Amino acid sequence: VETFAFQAEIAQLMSLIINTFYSNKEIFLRELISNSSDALDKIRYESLTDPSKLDSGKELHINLIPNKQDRTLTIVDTGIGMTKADLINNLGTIAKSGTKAFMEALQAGADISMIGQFGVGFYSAYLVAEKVTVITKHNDDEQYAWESSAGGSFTVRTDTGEPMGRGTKVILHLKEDQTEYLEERRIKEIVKKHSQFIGYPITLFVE
Ligand SMILES: CCc1cc(-c2[nH]nc(C)c2-c2ccccc2F)c(O)cc1O
Repeated sequence: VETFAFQAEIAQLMSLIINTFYSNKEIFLRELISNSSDALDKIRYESLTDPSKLDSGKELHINLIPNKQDRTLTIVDTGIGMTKADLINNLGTIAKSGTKAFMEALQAGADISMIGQFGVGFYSAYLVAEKVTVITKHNDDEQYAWESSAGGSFTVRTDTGEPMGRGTKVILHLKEDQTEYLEERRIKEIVKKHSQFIGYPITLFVE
């Protein structure tokens, strides 16, 4: 288990997301599905010239998995996945420069729903989650588990859990008052509203 400190600007983005009074929290799902879509686009582009890039899984899809007993919402995709270097380097984002632009936008009038325009939409997960576990598998690396309850640190470990072939799994350990995002009709509503032009099947698992 390795423990790393976020870069100051990233810990400042995370505490802004957690602390600001802002009711439109549902946008986290749009932000996580949009990332899944971008990673699936990346593996699909690679497969156009190299069919073997799909040996670790031919099906390109997004699964939404609520679990009321564990109080988790899991978003699974069969995208390009991330390397350890990608996980440590802010989950494949240019987060330092993205946070800086997002902060200027907010001061000038923008709102938290615009986070994805600054390439840092992943961190919108902390609107509804107290802890986020990122499980990922890239063709060029091993399966890793990134985890953080914010508070300025995150951990990285080799995942000894269930292998995923390729892709990314975001486990959201929801806040106590945010369990509406485990209800079928609520997730369905959010998908129809914000993710209607995703070019991959979005399957909402039932319990
Ligand atoms: C943890 C954030 C997250 C990352 C990925 C991901 N997997 N593989 C890559 C390239 C990416 C990626 C996508 C957008 C921006 C940056 C990224 F690194 C994903 O599929 C879903 C996600 O919820």
